Amino acid sequence: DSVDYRKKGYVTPVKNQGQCGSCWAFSSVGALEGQLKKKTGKLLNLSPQNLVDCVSENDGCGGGYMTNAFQYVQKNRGIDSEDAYPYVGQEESCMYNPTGKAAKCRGYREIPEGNEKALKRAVARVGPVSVAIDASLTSFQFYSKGVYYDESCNSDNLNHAVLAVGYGIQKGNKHWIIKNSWGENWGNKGYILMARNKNNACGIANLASFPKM
Ligand SMILES: CC[C@H](NC(=O)c1ccc(OCc2ccccn2)c(C(F)(F)F)c1Cl)C(=O)C(N)=O
Repeated sequence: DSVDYRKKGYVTPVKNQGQCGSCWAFSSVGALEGQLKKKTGKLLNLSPQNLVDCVSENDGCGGGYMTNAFQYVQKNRGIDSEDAYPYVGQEESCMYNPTGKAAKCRGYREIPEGNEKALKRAVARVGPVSVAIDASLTSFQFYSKGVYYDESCNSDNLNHAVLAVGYGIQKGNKHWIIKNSWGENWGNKGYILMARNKNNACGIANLASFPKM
């Protein structure tokens, strides 16, 4: 009925992505970080710069997809830690060094499109899932408290990557616990509670995936 992975050690502190369109990269390492806690008990910050700089299927600071980062981490035979490959908030030449590898992955799985009960099962059974939402409405961006629900939110306008780190219910309203990449000043300490079982509100279950480890 309720899980919150922040209290379980599956979630690293809230990051600020800056003036680079790298939410996909942050969502991607968050999912990876969760599977490393589950698989090995330890986790550390993995490297979003590594992904922006080296995932050429993507547009670097100009945008990208999580599954693509997951494919890269597999074909590359790893991703560096943050400590090895720090975040500069802009693209440069790929400078992946194998000596700083901190995660590998065996592929990924995608949540069946639109299926919120499948996303709850994934979140319960796997852990933090990378998700895509419509994050363009002004009401999203100025969120501070409660459970977000805006019927103008468009499931056919997926534009931003976040990371589902739990689910539950606040004063009667069913929600997802969502982790953003806009600083611990955004939202409620960097997090947003989004509407759950309110018809795939904002597209939350439309392009969701996790890495295999
Ligand atoms: C550039 C800003 C950036 N968004 C993306 O990198 C991005 C762009 C398009 C997009 O999806 C476009 C799409 C999805 C499905 C069908 C057709 N088109 C997706 C996502 F969420 F769906 F995975 C993301 Cl992350 C992000 O929000 C930020 N850094 O702040």
